[PDB]
Formats: sequence, structure tokens, C-alpha cells
Amino acid sequence: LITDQSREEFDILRYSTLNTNAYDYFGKTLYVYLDPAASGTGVAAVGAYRHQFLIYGLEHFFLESSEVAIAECAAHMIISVLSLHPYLDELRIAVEGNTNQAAAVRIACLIRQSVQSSTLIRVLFYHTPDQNHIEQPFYLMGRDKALAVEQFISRFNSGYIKASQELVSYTIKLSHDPIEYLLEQIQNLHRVNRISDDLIIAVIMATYLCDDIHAIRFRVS
Amino acid sequence: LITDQSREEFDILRYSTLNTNAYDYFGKTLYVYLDPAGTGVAAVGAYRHQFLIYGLEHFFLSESSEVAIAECAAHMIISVLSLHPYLDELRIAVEGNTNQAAAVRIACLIRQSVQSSTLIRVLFYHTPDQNHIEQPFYLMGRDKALAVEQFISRFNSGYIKASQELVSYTIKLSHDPIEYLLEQIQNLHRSDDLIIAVIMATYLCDDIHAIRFRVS
Ligand SMILES: [Mg+2]
Ligand SMILES: [Mg+2]
Ligand SMILES: [Mn+2]
Ligand SMILES: [Mn+2]
Ligand SMILES: [Mn+2]
Ligand SMILES: [Mn+2]
Repeated sequence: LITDQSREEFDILRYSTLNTNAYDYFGKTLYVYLDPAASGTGVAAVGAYRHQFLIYGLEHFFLESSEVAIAECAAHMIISVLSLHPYLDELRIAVEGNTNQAAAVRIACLIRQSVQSSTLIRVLFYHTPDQNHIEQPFYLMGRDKALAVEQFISRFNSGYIKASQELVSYTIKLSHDPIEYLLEQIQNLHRVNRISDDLIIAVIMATYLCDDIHAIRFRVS
Repeated sequence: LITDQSREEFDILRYSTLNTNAYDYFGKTLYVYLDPAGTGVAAVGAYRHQFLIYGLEHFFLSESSEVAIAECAAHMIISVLSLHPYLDELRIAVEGNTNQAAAVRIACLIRQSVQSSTLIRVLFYHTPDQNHIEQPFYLMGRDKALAVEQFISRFNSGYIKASQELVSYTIKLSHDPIEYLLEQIQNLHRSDDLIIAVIMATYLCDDIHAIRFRVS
């Protein structure tokens, strides 16, 4: 399914971002995605380097309002990633509103609040047309899922997704190695009972939406 | 000559060997080379079909000329094996083109420094001379060209990489060992004593070289 060799490499080879002053080959766009949800919240923040993908942040979160914390957990990850990578100059963010578009709306709003208080930046959100035929800041996930998974798998096995040394994770880092933790969940992927899959799904997606195809669904919030 | 990328990537891609606990495709064997007099030493191993640098030394030289050279080489090694327990054998080549005899003393001294300090199989590269005496040194001739060609070809293709925590005692704290070798890499056209040590180490990792290594 997913090759031991591809997994190993993912583990023992991470990109030493803080080693160079030559940024001329990395992205400048941080792309982030979050699965909200007994269950857990997944957050992944990725960017490009040459023709490859760099994971800069992972959160997986368990539980005053669910919604205020969820927002704050993610805003915290972004302001730290951004801090460590000054070549970044734009945030493209996608919030899965799949079980409750209502809540996810506020969560978008809240994240932007937090981030822009901290730091000066472009902040766009994944905007999809609602029921009154009107654009909102949530991702409704569905028929793409399959392509997205079958894409990562392949991208993964060929070594295109790489972690960074200085990857930020305030939820996972004090208990596990973000990356080994992630692997336990990649190890668990299947094509299409008790298997929290929220971290990996968040990764997969945050990697799929970076294309040109979706370059326009992101829009000033 | 060498890509602006293959450098850039060397700088920012290093093996983090201690999150893994497989070592299923890790080179158990560690290859070491040294060029005597600037003197240069390189500890090198294999990952799958690619190479890693584990350790690096450029030492400048009070008497007992051969003892310092060897003692320095040895310290690196024991530091390096201590960090990578999967390492279980040792293939050391000691260049000797000025004096061949002094090459052989340095050989035997390194041998003693290690086996005193740790229990491990240790082979040296051998070469016949006047009397057909298979003697524990490597003589470096027409191959330099070849070996270096292979190296360019390998390094551009991204197969020669560094361990994120690699040993250097002779270098590390006013210079970064990686940046330090890297400046010597931008020099090569087919002083330089370190990179030659690197070029040779990797070169000797090849199966076609195995029988030349024996128990000293
Ligand atoms: Mg640098
Ligand atoms: Mg591991
Ligand atoms: Mn979900
Ligand atoms: Mn979920
Ligand atoms: Mn020499
Ligand atoms: Mn020399």
C-alpha cells in the first residue's frame, strides 16, 4: 500500500529550514486545513520547496466554548510557523464545515481575529457558495476525497511530502514526535472501526488544495 | 563542476538517524580514509544505495608527529560508533605516498586506540611492495581521476549526504563542519586535504574494493 522505504525516508530526512538564507526556492504561501469534529481536531500547515511539499505544522486536539479553543489552537500554530519562516507572506486557510457550516464560520472569523492581532499578513479563506447562493469561508468536503487520498499516497511513495526539523506542534510535541505520531496514522490509510484519522486527513487536504485549480477559491475574509 | 542545488540541498538535508530503529537498510560498516601531510580524515557509511558522512576532521600540526595524527582519527571514530550501535565493522584506508613505512605505524596506532576503547572488527586496506609484503596502507595513483569523477557524478545526483549530528572535534564551534567542507567542494577542477578524504572514503565503499581490506 504505502512503502516501508517511503516511510523510513520521511522519518530520517527532514528539511533544515533554518540552515540557509537562500529562500529563492521555497513557497511564500502557507496553506492550512482543519478537520474539527469523543473525536479530535486535525490541523496541518504546509508550504512548497522546489517541486515538493514541506510540513511546517501539525496539531491534533482533544477536549470554554469548543469553538474558541479550536480557533485558538490553530491560530497559535500559524503565528509560530510564520515566526520561524519570515519568507512566508500569505495564508491560504481552509475550514471543513461539513457537519456544521454554522460553527466553522465563526471559527474562520476567530482565527483571523487572533492571527492579525499577532502579526501583519495577507489572510485568505477557502470560500464556497452557501444555501442562499452566497460565499462563506468554509470547505464542504466530499467527492474530491478519493482523488486527494489516491494523490497523497502516490506523492508520498515517490517522496514529495517531507517534514521540517523545526515543525511546530503545541498539542503533539510534548508527548510524541509529531512525525512518528503522524506515521501511526498514515500506516492506517485505506483507499475507499476505532482509528482517529484527523491529523492525516488534515495533511492530505492541506496538500491537495495548493494547486492552481483551487487558486481562486481562496478570497479575502 | 557542481550544481548550485546539490550544494544548497546538502546544506539543508541531513540524516536524522535516531528516530529510526530499523537499521535494516543501514550500512553496518563504517569506512574511514585519511590523507597525511594539512591532514584530513573522513568517516563515511551507506544508506541503501546512497552515502552518508558520519565524521570529519582537518588537523594541523611539539613532536610525536604520527601519534597526534592517529589519536585524532581514533577519537572521532569511537565517538561515531558510540552514537550508531548498528555499526559493527570498520574499513580504514590510510594514504601513504611520501613515506609508506610511517603510513603503516599510523595504521597500527589507530588499531590500538579503538580496540582499547571498544570491541569491534577492524580491517585496513592492503598493498604489496618490493618484497611481496601485503602491507596495511593504500597508495594513490591513476585512480584519483576516476574516483573524483564518480564523486562529482554522485554528489550532483544527491547521493552524498550528512548526518544531522556528525562528529567533528577538529573543527566544530567557530565553523560549521558542513559549511566548512562545502567551501572546499567549490574549488575542485579535474588547500584540499579534507574533500579528497571524502572523495576517497565514498569511493572505497564499492564492492570491487572489498578484498583489498584485511584484518591487520
Ligand atoms: Mg547554510
Ligand atoms: Mg521512528
Ligand atoms: Mn471531518
Ligand atoms: Mn475527522
Ligand atoms: Mn596526500
Ligand atoms: Mn593532501
